[PDB]
Parts: sequence; C-alpha cells; structure tokens
Amino acid sequence: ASRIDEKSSKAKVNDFLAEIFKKIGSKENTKEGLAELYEYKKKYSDADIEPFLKNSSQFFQSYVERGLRVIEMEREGKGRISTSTGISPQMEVTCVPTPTSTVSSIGNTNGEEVGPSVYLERLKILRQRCGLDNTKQDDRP
Repeated sequence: ASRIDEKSSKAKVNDFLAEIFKKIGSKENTKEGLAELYEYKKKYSDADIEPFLKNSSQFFQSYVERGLRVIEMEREGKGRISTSTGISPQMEVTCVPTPTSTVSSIGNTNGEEVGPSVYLERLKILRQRCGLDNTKQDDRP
C-alpha cells in the first residue's frame, strides 16, 4: 500500500485499458478493441480515459478518438448498414423473388457461437505472446 494511493487507482485501470489498446493496435482485433473501448467509454462517459491518452504517443491518440464515433454509427443503424428493407435481386420481374445460394446465408460456427468466447480467445492469444499463463509445480511437474 502507498500513502498517495492515487497511483494504485490508475495502475489497475491502465492495465485493463492497455489490453484494449493492444487489441486496437492489431489489425485483426481492431473491431474487438474498438467495440470494448466504446462500451467502456459509454460506462464512464470517457472522463477516466483522457490521462491514458496523454501518457501514450500524441499521434496515435487522434485515430482512436475518430474511430470510436464510426463504431457508434453502426450501432445506431443509421444508413451505412442499410441498403434496402429486404429486396432480393431480380433479372426482370417476378411474382416472388427466388432465393439463391449467394443470396441465401448459412449460420455455421465451430466453437465460436458465443460472443464472450471471442474476447476470451483473442485476448488470451495476444496475452500469451506477452507472457505465459501456464503454471506448474516445481516438484515433479
């Protein structure tokens, strides 16, 4: 424990945030990292994050702030996502549109049919690079 204790307060939070940034830094985990940052920012309406941004390099700070607004736009559903209510392509005119393999979609998953798993899986994978979560007994492992 420390008398200032203020350092300890930001110490824990920074590490958590740091994990989110590493996801942002990777191209693959950018959606995941941005999405959590947006949600976290929503929880704390920012406020808490600013000290962290100054702490890191200045150039990198502008992009993250810009990226967060666009994530919300998708959540809002405004119009980027939308194209039509639900119209299937037709050559000329039909009584009823006919579904096709391209037009139709199939929901297939392989152990990743739950949202939390992506977070658990991606973060661990980035994380093992940082360290090892493998603990073993010193005596006859």
